[PDB]
Amino acid sequence: ESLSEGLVEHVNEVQQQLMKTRKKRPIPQGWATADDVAALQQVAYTDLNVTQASSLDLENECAAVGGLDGKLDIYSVVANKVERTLDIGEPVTATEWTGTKVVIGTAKGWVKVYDAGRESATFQTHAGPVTGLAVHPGGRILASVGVDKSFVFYDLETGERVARGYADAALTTCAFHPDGNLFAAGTQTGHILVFHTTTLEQAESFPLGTPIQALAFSENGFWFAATGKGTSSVTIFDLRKSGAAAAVKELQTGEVLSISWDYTGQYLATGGGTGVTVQMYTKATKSWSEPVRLGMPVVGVKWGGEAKRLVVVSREGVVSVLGKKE
Repeated sequence: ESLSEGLVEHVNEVQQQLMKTRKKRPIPQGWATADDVAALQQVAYTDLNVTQASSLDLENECAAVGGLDGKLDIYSVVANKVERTLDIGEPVTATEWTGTKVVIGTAKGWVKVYDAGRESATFQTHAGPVTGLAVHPGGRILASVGVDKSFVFYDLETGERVARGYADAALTTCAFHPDGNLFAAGTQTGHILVFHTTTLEQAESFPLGTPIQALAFSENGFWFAATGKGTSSVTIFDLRKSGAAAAVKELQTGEVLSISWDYTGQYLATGGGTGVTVQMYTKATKSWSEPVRLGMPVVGVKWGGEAKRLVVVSREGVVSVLGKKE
């Protein structure tokens, strides 16, 4: 399916505005310093209601955690409280915030949006599991990908599916470019496919070689990070290059199930079965380092405000906040 002229214009206007915004101030005032990040340690933790946690998203210090047990928990970082449990009744395979609402994907091919505990929109759009979700930075378009090799776009303003594209392989994860006019989907066969958002046409493919487990763009607009199942590293790809030559950096991370690249593009957080890391890119010296390495096994990580907190969750449903102690 194809995008309406009005949605195309929206994507192109959002692209223009987000390009301007990040270039005016790449580093917001008050952001976490390198020493702040290096000093990160656990300052709080609590047991969620969910177990078999699969996915985490964070917005304004509010965490949403979906589980393969068919539950979705909402957790307040600042109140240190589980605020709500939603009984989905299907294993939750992906979780994302859309403004004040939470979107989930399920093992049964459903994408569902919730407004404070109530369904507000549902779509049965995939055959078998939804494997990933991505929220377009304009706040209107939602994307889902599935093992059924398709990716679907939705218009949250109208509550309708608006487009569907197909890949040559089962899809495992996805992400929008920070400016929104590119959409990336990882494949089970080990490639990252990049599509133009308005046309859903594939523009290029990047090789990794293992099923894509996590994917994140940098706010610098030309890098993205990807990691493959069974590997212990993260690869940085340069969108301005092609093929195997586009892999410009390999970072030794251990197993990475989840990546969070902060707004400034300086701090690439990872989490997996052997712990949490932060890989830091220092632009002034064009060099990478690892200020953070902790042992706690996790399945999701997300930067909090100003990258001064990192929120992480284990498969058993323990949410932990890493931050400045005292």
